[PDB]
Amino acid sequence: RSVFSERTEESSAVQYFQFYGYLSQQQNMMQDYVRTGTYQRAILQNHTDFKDKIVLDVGCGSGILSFFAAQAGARKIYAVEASTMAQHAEVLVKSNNLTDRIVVIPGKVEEVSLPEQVDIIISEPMGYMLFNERMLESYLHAKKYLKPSGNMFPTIGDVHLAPFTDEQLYMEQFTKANFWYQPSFHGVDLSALRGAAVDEYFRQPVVDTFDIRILMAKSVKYTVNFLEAKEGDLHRIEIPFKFHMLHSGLVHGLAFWFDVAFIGSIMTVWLSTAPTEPLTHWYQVRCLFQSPLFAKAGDTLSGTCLLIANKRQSYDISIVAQVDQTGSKSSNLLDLKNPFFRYT
Amino acid sequence: RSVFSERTEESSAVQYFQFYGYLSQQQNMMQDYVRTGTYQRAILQNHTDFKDKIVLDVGCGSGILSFFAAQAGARKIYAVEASTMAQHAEVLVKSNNLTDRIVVIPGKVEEVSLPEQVDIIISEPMGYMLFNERMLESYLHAKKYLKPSGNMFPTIGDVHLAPFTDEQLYMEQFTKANFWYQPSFHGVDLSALRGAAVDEYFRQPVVDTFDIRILMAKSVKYTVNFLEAKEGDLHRIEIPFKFHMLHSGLVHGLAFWFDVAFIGSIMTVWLSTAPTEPLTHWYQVRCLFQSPLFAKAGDTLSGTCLLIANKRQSYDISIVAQVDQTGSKSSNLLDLKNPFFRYT
Ligand SMILES: Nc1ncnc2c1ncn2[C@@H]1O[C@H](C[C@@H](N)CC[C@H](N)C(=O)O)[C@@H](O)[C@H]1O
Ligand SMILES: Nc1ncnc2c1ncn2[C@@H]1O[C@H](C[C@@H](N)CC[C@H](N)C(=O)O)[C@@H](O)[C@H]1O
Repeated sequence: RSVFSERTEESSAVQYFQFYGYLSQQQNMMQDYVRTGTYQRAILQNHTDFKDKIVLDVGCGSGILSFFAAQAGARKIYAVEASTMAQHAEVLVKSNNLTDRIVVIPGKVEEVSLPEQVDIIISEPMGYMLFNERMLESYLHAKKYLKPSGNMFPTIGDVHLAPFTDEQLYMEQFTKANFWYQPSFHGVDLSALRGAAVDEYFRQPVVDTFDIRILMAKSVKYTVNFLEAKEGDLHRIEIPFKFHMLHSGLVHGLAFWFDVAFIGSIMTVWLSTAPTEPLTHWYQVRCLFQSPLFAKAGDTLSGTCLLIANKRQSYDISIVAQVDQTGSKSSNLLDLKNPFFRYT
Repeated sequence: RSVFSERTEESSAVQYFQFYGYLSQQQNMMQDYVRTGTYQRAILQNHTDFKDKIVLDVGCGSGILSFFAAQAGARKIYAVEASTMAQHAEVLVKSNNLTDRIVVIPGKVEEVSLPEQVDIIISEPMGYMLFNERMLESYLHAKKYLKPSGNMFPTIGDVHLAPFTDEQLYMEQFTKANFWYQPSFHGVDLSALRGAAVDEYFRQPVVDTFDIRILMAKSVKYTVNFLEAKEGDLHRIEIPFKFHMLHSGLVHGLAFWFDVAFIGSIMTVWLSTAPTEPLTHWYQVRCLFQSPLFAKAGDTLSGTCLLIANKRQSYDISIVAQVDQTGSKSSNLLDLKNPFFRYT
């Protein structure tokens, strides 16, 4: 028993760490230039937060962030990695002649032993919609190793949500589902499953990007301060919203993105996944409503987005929304574990 | 516990049956017109093999093949399905007014109880390169329920292999692996992992289609007779080959496809996934050599393809090949579980 094993189905964990054991998957993240370059910038431009310091890298993967901490002058970097990627990180530490400074520790951060407390924790634990993968909890957990007044890079995370209109995306779900609305598919009446098919498609958050013109109101922001938050704070995430509609139209759902800030002694550096910013491997995420809501400019769209952590390293998403002026309401349940990857 | 649980890692099984629980995935198979239409043809044109007979459908999914057995006049059809798709099949059986003839039985065919021995077993248990998923073993296992001189649909399966030349494919995989040849990726020397990266990328069989002109020799055929084979026969599959090269050039690997035959009392019907035939959702599969072999027209390319079943419902593929005239040899290990889907 650890904190990780207690919150995670073994079958989910096996698949998860298998995925990250692939060099190709580490490469995918590494080649996201906005991601990798911003981390390097955050670390190097805040060199005083690393110079002669003790560092923990939570989920080091290839080791890339630990190498940046080394470039910034860290004395010692504990690089923790639970997948078989830990073996490859070790190879790189030796080939880059950094054995005196980067120590790879294979295992889950919730299960390993560190020899000493650290000045600063670095990690890239963000998933889709920020919270997917539940690795933010591992990052917060790692604070048991943090010296008092130690730092976290990133320091804070902001989730943004905004209502969108996208009639073509909405309609696409019914078109797919209507495969089932055939009374004689090779002589078989499939129609009884059409509703189940619709339900299945609407349960998948949509991962892709979009034009900012689809957004119908200024975003609402939910902030997690990684210096102050406890792991338990991420088990149930309640995001109330009150959108003041800037455009009239049919609201088909809520769009999500996230930013993180590295609040260093020299400067604050932001990594944004917003649709106004260059694209990242996180794209953006949209959660559809099964019934859209009509709203006019100046109306208020109010409700709650409730994210409930599950044992498959993800979240059950519940979105309830109403147009206050008409009482028209929509209620939606989504499975963040299994998004629809729409981008092309 | 059961023959299934003994040969299968739980984490693999969970993911596998989750996949097939999706209506979208059942739809993907159902909409393969060559697949679904050829099954219907095989069954209906051999109506005497079904008329007033008892049938087992191994892995019924939506129920579609059981409906075809019903159309052909079967008295009773036991439709076994281990995913939650079984519940959707039940719905269709009721909505098609076939409750008197199709009996859905939720569970693994190696764990359920059938009330009764059967005249004929129908299944679509073919994966990529025929053997992926190890469902052919469940199909063979189901023969414990088959009456003496009962039939199997499909009855036999042929795997074809042929050498191919495709420099562009080769270079694409090598280009991706060569990400890890860089001496200064954001200042970090990745080159110590280049060999491991080549191994990983070359370990992935390539799923897509191709022009038949890339083939350098007539195919070699390996046949599995489903009437006679035992599940244990699929644990280690040894396919010797001796290709008489028709064209001179660089051999970049072996291409694989498969056919199955439904040997009925009225006629034999073939389902082919060959690159000479209309495309199916199985496409074709190519196993690259890390280093290509030069051969001249008239040379012999000889060796063995060895498929060793693993607990992740797939196979470790070993391909050893040599050009007899020069002694040039290539030895390759591939992981059929995790193919590169290139057609997308
Ligand atoms: N609980 C955990 N303990 C240790 N490592 C973990 C844990 N959870 C996730 N990881 C690893 O964290 C890494 C997360 C990656 N997104 C980041 C890799 C790398 N730090 C990079 O920035 O490129 C993966 O390699 C996971 O295997
Ligand atoms: N051991 C097993 N016991 C019961 N069902 C299985 C087993 N292995 C695989 N399956 C199911 O077999 C089905 C395989 C599909 N290729 C076929 C579905 C359907 N018969 C069709 O032809 O459309 C999936 O629905 C799996 O969930």
